[PDB]
Amino acid sequence: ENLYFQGDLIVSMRILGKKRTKTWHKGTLIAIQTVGPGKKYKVKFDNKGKSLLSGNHIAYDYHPPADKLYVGSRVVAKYKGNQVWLYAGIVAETPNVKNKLRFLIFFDDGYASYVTQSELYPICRPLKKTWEDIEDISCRDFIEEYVTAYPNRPMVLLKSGQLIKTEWEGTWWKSRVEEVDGSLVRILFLDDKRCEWIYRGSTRLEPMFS
Ligand SMILES: Cc1nnc2n1-c1ccccc1COC2
Repeated sequence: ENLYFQGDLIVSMRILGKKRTKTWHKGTLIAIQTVGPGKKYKVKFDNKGKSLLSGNHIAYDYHPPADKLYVGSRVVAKYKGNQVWLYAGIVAETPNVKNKLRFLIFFDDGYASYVTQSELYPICRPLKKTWEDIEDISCRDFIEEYVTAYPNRPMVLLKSGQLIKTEWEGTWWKSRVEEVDGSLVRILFLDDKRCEWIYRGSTRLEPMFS
């Protein structure tokens, strides 16, 4: 059937849709379709191109209220070289004193960042197990364990200057802790002389792996 209304969604509304590139873009909801128990949402992107999307691949074009964001909530967030995209992830932390009132996001590709409320958008129809549409099995299983074990979160305590081994492309590299920010650590890879922010509970940090 063709619907005009479905839950709080209405045909003609502005919305965000996931493109094939895996980045999210503004568009208009032009149709809602049912096929038995299933629902699909037709989006016309601002470039005139159209996709027929599952409800976990559209997001509201507003910032979620804080009382609607939980650990494990499925969101689209602002993602950082010198460019900014909108990319899907999972809420890992909500605002508290220790994180300076920010949200910790674990993005689907394995990146992590702190963001503000104004950098988040809620996915319209998240899966019951919100991690189940994370493409990479290793990423997906990590999130399942993290979200379900929460608030039990083993983490390594690290200090600036500390020498550790950090994983990259499947092997261990000599690295140094450059700075710490809440549950994230900035690691300098010593051979390459570039940095990455990594979650302190990541098994990419050799002390966590052990
Ligand atoms: C693996 C892994 N180790 N620490 C993290 N992850 C992860 C899994 C899935 C999505 C995002 C991340 C990155 O931040 C959290």
